[PDB]
Amino acid sequence: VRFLDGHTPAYDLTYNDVFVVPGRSDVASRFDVDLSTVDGSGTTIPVVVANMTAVAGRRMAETVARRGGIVVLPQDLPITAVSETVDFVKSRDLVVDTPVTLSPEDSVSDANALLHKRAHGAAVVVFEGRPIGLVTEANCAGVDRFARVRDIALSDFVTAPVGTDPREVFDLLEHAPIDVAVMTAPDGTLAGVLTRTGAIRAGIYTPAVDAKGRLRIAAAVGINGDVGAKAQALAEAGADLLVIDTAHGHQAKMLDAIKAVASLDLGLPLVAGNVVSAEGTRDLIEAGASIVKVGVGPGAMCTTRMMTGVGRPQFSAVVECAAAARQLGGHVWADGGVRHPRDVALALAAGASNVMIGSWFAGTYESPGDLLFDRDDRPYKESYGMASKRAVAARTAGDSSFDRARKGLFEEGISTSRMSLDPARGGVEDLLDHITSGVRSTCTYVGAANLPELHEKVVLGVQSAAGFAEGHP
Amino acid sequence: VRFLDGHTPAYDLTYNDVFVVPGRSDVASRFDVDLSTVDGSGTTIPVVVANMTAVAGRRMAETVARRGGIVVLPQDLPITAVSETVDFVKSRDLVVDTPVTLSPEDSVSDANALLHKRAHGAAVVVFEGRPIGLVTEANCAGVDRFARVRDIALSDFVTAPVGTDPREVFDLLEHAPIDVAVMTAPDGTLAGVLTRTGAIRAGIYTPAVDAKGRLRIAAAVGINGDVGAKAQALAEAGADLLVIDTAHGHQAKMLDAIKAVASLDLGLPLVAGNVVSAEGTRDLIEAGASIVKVGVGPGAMCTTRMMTGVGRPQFSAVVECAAAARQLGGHVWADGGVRHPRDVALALAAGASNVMIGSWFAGTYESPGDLLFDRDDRPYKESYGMASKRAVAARTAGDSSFDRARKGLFEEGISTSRMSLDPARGGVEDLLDHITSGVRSTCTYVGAANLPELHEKVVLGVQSAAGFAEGHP
Amino acid sequence: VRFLDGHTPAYDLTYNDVFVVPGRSDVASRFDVDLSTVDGSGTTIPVVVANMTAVAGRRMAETVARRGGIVVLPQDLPITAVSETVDFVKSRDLVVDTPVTLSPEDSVSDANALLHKRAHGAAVVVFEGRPIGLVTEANCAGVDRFARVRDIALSDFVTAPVGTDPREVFDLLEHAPIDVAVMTAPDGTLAGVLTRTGAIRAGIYTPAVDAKGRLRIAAAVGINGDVGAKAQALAEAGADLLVIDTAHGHQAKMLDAIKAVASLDLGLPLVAGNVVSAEGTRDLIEAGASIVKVGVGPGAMCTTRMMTGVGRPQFSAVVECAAAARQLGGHVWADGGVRHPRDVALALAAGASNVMIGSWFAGTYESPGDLLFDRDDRPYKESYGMASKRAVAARTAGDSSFDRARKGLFEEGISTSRMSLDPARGGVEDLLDHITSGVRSTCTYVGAANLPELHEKVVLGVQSAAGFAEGHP
Ligand SMILES: Nc1ncnc2c1ncn2[C@@H]1O[C@H](COP(=O)(O)OP(=O)(O)OP(=O)(O)O)[C@@H](O)[C@H]1O
Ligand SMILES: Nc1ncnc2c1ncn2[C@@H]1O[C@H](COP(=O)(O)OP(=O)(O)OP(=O)(O)O)[C@@H](O)[C@H]1O
Ligand SMILES: Nc1ncnc2c1ncn2[C@@H]1O[C@H](COP(=O)(O)OP(=O)(O)OP(=O)(O)O)[C@@H](O)[C@H]1O
Ligand SMILES: Nc1nc2c(ncn2[C@@H]2O[C@H](COP(=O)(O)O)[C@@H](O)[C@H]2O)c(=O)[nH]1
Ligand SMILES: Nc1nc2c(ncn2[C@@H]2O[C@H](COP(=O)(O)O)[C@@H](O)[C@H]2O)c(=O)[nH]1
Ligand SMILES: Nc1nc2c(ncn2[C@@H]2O[C@H](COP(=O)(O)O)[C@@H](O)[C@H]2O)c(=O)[nH]1
Repeated sequence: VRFLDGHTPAYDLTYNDVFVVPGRSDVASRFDVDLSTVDGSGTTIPVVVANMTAVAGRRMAETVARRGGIVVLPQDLPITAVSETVDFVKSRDLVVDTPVTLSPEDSVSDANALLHKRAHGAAVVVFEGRPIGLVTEANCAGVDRFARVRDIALSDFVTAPVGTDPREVFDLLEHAPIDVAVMTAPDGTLAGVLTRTGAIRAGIYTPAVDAKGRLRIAAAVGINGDVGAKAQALAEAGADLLVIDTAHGHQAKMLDAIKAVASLDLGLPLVAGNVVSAEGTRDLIEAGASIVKVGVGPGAMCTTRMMTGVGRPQFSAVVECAAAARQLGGHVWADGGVRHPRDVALALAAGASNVMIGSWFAGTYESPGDLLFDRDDRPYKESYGMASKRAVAARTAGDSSFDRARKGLFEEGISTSRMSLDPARGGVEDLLDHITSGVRSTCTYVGAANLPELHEKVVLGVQSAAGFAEGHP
Repeated sequence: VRFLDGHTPAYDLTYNDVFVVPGRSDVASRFDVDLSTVDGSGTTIPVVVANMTAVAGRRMAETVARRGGIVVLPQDLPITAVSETVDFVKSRDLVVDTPVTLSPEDSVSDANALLHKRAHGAAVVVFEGRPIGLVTEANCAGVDRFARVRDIALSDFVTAPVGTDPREVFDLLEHAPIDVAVMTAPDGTLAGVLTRTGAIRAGIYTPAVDAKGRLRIAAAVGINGDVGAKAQALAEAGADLLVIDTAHGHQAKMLDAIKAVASLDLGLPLVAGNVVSAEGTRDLIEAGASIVKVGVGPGAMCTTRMMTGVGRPQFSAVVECAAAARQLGGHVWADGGVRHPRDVALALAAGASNVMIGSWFAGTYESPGDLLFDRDDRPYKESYGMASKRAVAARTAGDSSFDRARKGLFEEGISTSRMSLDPARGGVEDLLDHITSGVRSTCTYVGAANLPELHEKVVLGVQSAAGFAEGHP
Repeated sequence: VRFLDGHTPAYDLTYNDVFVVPGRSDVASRFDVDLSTVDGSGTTIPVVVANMTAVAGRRMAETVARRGGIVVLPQDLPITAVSETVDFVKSRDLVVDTPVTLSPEDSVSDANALLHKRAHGAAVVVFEGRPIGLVTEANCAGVDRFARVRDIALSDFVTAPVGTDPREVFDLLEHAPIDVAVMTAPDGTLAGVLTRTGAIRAGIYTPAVDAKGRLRIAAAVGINGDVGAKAQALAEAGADLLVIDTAHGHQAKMLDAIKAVASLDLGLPLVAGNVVSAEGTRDLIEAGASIVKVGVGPGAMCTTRMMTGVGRPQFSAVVECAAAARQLGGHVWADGGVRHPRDVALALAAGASNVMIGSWFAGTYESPGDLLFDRDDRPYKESYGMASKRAVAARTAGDSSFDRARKGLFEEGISTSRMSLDPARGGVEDLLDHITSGVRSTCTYVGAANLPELHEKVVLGVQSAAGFAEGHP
């Protein structure tokens, strides 16, 4: 990357320290920019969801993959749950979404709870697999909390067979009272739902699919235990990408795990991390990793800085590591500390092929945690860290229960953070709109038609603390 | 521009980052400074009101031009509404101001709401075009909300013929209970009003007038659609200056827009923006722009930094762009981020010929928005951005409503900020006093007698965060 | 009235002091109760809107009369304004309501301000008298404040010819996105609007109409000046009922005013007030009033108690005055202090034929005042008193500016109180539902099929401060 003349500070830079200078541009429209990645992940937008139990679930995996991202399932997820999750995602339709379903005998109180597991604003009542009506949050108000859903359900709703073009479904919903269109399978049973915004998004985002045309999903593994056997099972379970994840990636045990997995010739892209140095990036690639995950310190759930003083300002870390990886034909994932679209854009400008987002996506309907409301009625969800699941552990074979608590005494605890939902647009797809709208706008400011040109053409500069505060928050 | 020895930071500077070192001065008085601009705008003070619907209305256009500034009508204002505004502004008196007018049959409730559209402190009751009385906020207190204006109006007020010397009107109002002089035409109809402060300001500010002696006014146009026809239409409506405005000015579609307008030979100064680089300043001037508008990021309504990471600290943007425009015989407007008089002074010191002020002026009586009151009953008004009216858009001809919603999903939203009024001096002329009083003081401290001498003689320095904290807020 | 054995307190009673004891009832449902009054007012529900400028506007007069009440126009309204209000009200349809109308050239900012003049939730865009679309508050969000109505209007709306059965119009709106049906005259122009609730209300409420089938309206007159001439003009302007109104009704000047209006033999029912004594009730009836208005002290804008110590608890006042009026074949209106449906029910149980409501109805969309919002955006409007418009004043002939201020020094000021709108249901018709629903339930609890039977069969008891606190607020 190029920095403005004289911008060579005596410190490393975070996302807040830098800005992009616009260049001469012939890229007319935001939609002229190609946001697809070149690192082999298969993502059509530069967004990866972090391997965190607070974020990476079956609903998140489905929703983000349909919009071109990919979700890394958290490590130490039992292999039966992995295969169960993979089969669910890869059986999802590429356009039509999976709705919340209700029994006619479910209570209004139960319906109010389940409605916010998706962003559709309505749930479908099903009897013998067939949709019989729609349930909205409005129908649940002013009625007996334990009245049956059969009573308040709306019988009249827009329906269309699955496979109908999004533009047509969009037109059917124009004068509908409810913005949900129930999609019917060939035999008349429930296929899914498509909303007007969901139909628009189908003509904006390209789904991230495997060779069979099914949604992409990824899995992560720690460097403890038998890493080759675990990675092999994940591959056999259907994962399209593997992530070898640990807190300190520049470590002998991580180099072993990469070689053990690379030697199995699984044929999937191999991500490994995390490191913040060019030396660590090189060693991990030479061990057989095609993609290096970068980030030690910036994570929202990461207390490494205050515990150990170890860390690195993320933007500087991504610049040095992406340069090192590109010299060797590899790629870099910017992992941790992403709070705003500009963070994604700056990480791509810095040379990352993909940006990994964790805590930000906990504050969405589709994240696995329960929807909560703080003192001020504001909706939120809690993000929490993976703790010891990212740490190196000695062999617990033949471990006294004394030793179990001995090793547990020093191990990092699970910290918590409140992630509030946008009171208007609380779905993860709204944040993808947020993110990709910003990055597309960055490319038009830079003069780039795609992500490769963004990193090639970007001009960057450094600002003081008052510099970041320019504009509107 | 000269900086103190060794002040060569490794970053770009905002207005907060710099200060002016006083020089040796023989400039005797604040009033001996000449604030006229040399850029062909015609302003006699370096103040331009931004092309924003939240600020640039006809009341603002009249009031600012009479005091030497100029207002840029926002782009996409219908041409018929442009013509009414220009005709209203150019029919105003150069000394006497247009008051709020009331019918005798208006309700006290309506009168009370209309009083704050101006800063005179009284509205004039009119019958067949002639003044019959004055209405004040105090006359509206304690009366029935729907009593008629005729019952609370004062029939005793100071009156004088239009053209009376401001000095004499000032003396006629010395012992008047109401500080409003009602000015009449020879046939007795209302010509306007003049307060004691308005009489003082006539001897301080030079109106910005056209060749025919009528108040100056500008109009903005976006680079979408037919820019040439729109620009010509604005010229025929009577615009004294054209502003070709877009968020990213350094792109092909702007360069072609400037050329299409320049080749029509409309005979008006052409402004184009926004850019923040020397390369952009040169490319806009080469395409035919006479003035370059500078500012990407600093706008109080601008979310570009947080959305895209794109932007540049405004002070460094102006220094680099003013130098580039000067070598080509051009000029630079400093657009965005002005909150205090020092920002205007520093922008001029950096080499700008003129300073475009936006959201700050929304918090005035004369701005188009309604006067609001917060939880503490403080008066304020909402500023809001122009949003997609500054953005590039592909041709929308024959677009389906699906395609309309598609492009609409990613378009910039209208952000909102609250601009509080000074509970004492809430008129835009009070801000103009504030702004120009400080810019005149800056020149006396520097030793300059005019705006060019300010840029030539200024010595600047860089400070830390604590450096700005010195003094009083 | 009958009181429980031993309930003979040594004090007079407010509405909070008494409770109704259920009796044995054969009344099937609320709808079997006949709520029409027998005092000659013509109301079909026992609701009269007070003669107060904060409440009794033309929109209130139309809305309340269509639902069976009547509105008393405030005294001292110029006779020309009286005539226009009567003509407007008497030209309204008995079923279809008058909507808020907008031009396509109106601003969005003016649109959502005019929307709250009615409870429909939509305004009708009119082009040459023909309905071309609807504007909702949702359409005003997210667009430029000064955009035109043309840009946000919805061209799709349910329409039907005026005179269509309310049940049919109700069905046409079942699946409509907007709950407003645009009613058209045979030539296609806008006849009015009807909502699903508006159609329902047409089957519950009987419009209060004159002999020609036009909506009823009343007007008030003070006892100063030439009362006979004032009352004659109000009758010729079309008033269906006259209210002679003064703070202290038991005085010689009021008795003279009644005899002067009675001797004109205008043929209209004559209300006179206010008194709280049996002797006052008899003297006003014997002077020629057919209805005595009862209430000194309880009005929400009334500061009589704190200024003078004069006043009477309203329940005992009504009980004593209704009984005295009954012996002379007259009727009593309960004027002042109504805050809840219970107060209406208790006033009727006490023997009032009608209940006058003031400040409570100021907190509705249809009241004349502007809609306001407090610190928390909670909607409200201000109610204010009529003050000196209810007071005796000597002839102002030969009044020096000194004499005007002498009499104004002791004049009653205009008291103010904030009446909050119910955030769910802000129209006055929803309060009519609230009021008449409770009064109908009171009748079924007492076993009465109508208002006379309510007063004949009711059993009352007295409670302490803790007794009122029973139940839910
Ligand atoms: N057997 C398991 N052991 C440990 N963690 C599990 C197991 N099964 C699921 N999880 C975790 O529980 C969370 C819930 O995700 P999961 O995929 O089960 O569903 P989801 O996306 O929340 O959707 P739904 O609400 O429909 O179940 C995730 O963090 C997942 O990793
Ligand atoms: N026809 C129109 N279409 C869109 N915007 C308009 C139109 N007419 C005016 N505006 C906008 O409305 C705002 C106020 O315009 P106007 O000319 O009324 O100014 P003003 O000073 O507020 O005048 P006044 O207060 O006397 O009505 C400005 O933002 C202007 O751009
Ligand atoms: N000429 C007048 N003098 C004094 N008070 C008046 C006069 N005309 C109307 N009012 C008062 O103004 C209030 C509103 O009256 P009305 O509803 O007729 O006004 P409007 O302006 O036609 O209504 P809207 O706000 O619905 O347009 C009432 O309190 C009424 O008594
Ligand atoms: N130190 C630490 N880092 C964590 C933990 N859980 C996740 N992380 C890191 O933080 C990243 C997410 O960053 P975020 O998007 O929340 O800023 C993860 O991808 C991972 O690299 C944890 O418990 N401790
Ligand atoms: N990005 C962006 N810039 C805006 C918007 N509205 C106005 N601006 C810019 O900000 C300037 C005004 O800045 P202000 O004086 O309000 O800080 C305008 O002249 C224009 O250049 C908007 O919605 N978005
Ligand atoms: N003392 C007094 N009574 C008033 C005033 N305005 C209205 N009233 C009385 O109060 C009644 C309304 O009572 P409310 O329904 O507001 O409690 C009116 O009908 C009238 O009798 C005022 O300013 N002073």
